[PDB]
Amino acid sequence: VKNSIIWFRKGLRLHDNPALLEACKDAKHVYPVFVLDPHFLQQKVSVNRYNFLLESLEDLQRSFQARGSRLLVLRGKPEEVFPRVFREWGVTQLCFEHDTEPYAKVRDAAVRRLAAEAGVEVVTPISHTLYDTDMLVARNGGAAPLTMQSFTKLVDRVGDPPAPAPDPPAAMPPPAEDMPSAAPAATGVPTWQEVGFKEPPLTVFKGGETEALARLEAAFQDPKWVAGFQKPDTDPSAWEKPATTVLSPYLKFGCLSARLFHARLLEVYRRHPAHSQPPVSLRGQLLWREFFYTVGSTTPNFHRMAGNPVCKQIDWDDNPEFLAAWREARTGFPWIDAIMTQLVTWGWMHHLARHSVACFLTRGDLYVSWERGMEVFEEHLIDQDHYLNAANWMWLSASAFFSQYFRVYSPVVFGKKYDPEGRFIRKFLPVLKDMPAKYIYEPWTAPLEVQRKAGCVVGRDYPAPIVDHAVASKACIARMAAAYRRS
Ligand SMILES: Cc1cc2nc3c(=O)[nH]c(=O)nc-3n(C[C@H](O)[C@H](O)[C@H](O)COP(=O)(O)OP(=O)(O)OC[C@H]3O[C@@H](n4cnc5c(N)ncnc54)[C@H](O)[C@@H]3O)c2cc1C
Ligand SMILES: [Cl-]
Repeated sequence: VKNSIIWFRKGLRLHDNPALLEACKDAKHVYPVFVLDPHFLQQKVSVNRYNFLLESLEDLQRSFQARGSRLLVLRGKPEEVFPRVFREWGVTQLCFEHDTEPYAKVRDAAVRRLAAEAGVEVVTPISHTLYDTDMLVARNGGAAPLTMQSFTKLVDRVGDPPAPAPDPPAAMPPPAEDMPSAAPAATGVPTWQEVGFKEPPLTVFKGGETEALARLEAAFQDPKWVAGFQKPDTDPSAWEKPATTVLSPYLKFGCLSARLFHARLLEVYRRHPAHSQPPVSLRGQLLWREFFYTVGSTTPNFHRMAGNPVCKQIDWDDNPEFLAAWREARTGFPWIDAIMTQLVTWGWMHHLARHSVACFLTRGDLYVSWERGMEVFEEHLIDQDHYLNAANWMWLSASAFFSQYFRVYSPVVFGKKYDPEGRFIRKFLPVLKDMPAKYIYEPWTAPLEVQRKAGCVVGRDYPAPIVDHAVASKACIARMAAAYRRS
């Protein structure tokens, strides 16, 4: 008989899951499996992103139960768990979504050889990206495009991405009964308290395929907003109703299919002939993701500076004090500190909010390496994506793709143009709640009388700015210009 495993790593969803469909075809028993490392914290990861993952597993668990099945959360390392459950469960086929991350290639290669010795067939469809990324490289003559313009012409020549896969059947082949490694007490979905975290999560975005689909339909409620979407024109200070889709954590974990997203976009574009075009359109935002996945997966050492062929070698400063003040949201610039507080509380900021804090840390003010700021983002972002976090940090640091280092965002003026009252600031920096609007971006410039009346004395309740922006930005521009000419 056929007994199959569907191995979840990314692609935490039932819609558009070709790996799940194949595992279910002609199957007598299907084992939906997620492999959890119970020592991961004992090694980095915030409770916000890890709880997002656990909520995504709880959602998968309810979905299989409605279909007569059960999600199995195995504890241990994949290289030590799969050889046991291959023989115990009589597995003949193993299915999982293709992954191009560096650790995934080493892990998945080790699993294929273990499956070959057990006589297990391995099926690995591509569904986390719009296209076969290796196909795009081969169609471009054997090298990935390094600009969004040439990448967009490539995908236009390739055509539409594959259509989303049909939904799985209403009833699934359940796991076999009384298998020891499938014992419910050892395969349940753990809570965040049980895995090691001591403080609760504060994010407002719930994990799961159900929440992903609900947020998707909410974005498509107004087809005019979808068709006219222009990413650079969106509001970074909007927090009650975020100006973008906030689908990034669901696309990172695969709770939402990129192909489903793309297919819904085309349906709206076909009825709206004046819809925006790449790179600013909503479809263009999925192409930025596809672009960075394509380049990073074919570039060695893509997440680092050294050994990276596309990353410029700049001698960033090693200033632990500047990094600590930026990390702890005590730069003294309320716009910067409010975004860094949103990072640690919500785990998600608007794209242009990330521009402000990334520029301030790197090429704009503090001249700290983008690798250090990345490590802070990787800890707290619920949408932390290896290739996307890498590429945009190199972009914002003028180390790759972006080279206009004379464009330096002001930590004072940038947010005032969208939000002159400082509503975003007052929400995440409630110490400045009573500061009049005239000084909320520059609290150090307020007379001492108003500081006392607002209960926020600079230097006692809120810190003074760690740098003068005019002085620091001038120095960084002059050092970036020297770096670009000594190449
Ligand atoms: C320093 C820095 C680090 C970043 N790190 C990440 C990260 O780890 N994970 C991440 O998903 N995005 C990252 N981005 C991109 C961007 O900030 C988010 O993708 C976006 O703001 C998420 O909001 P949204 O889902 O509403 O995006 P939308 O505007 O609705 O775009 C829809 C989708 O397109 C993709 N996308 C949008 N902008 C980009 C972009 N610039 N590059 C690549 N893909 C994009 C995402 O998958 C997103 O979900 C980073 C940007 C900066 C400046
Ligand atoms: Cl500006």
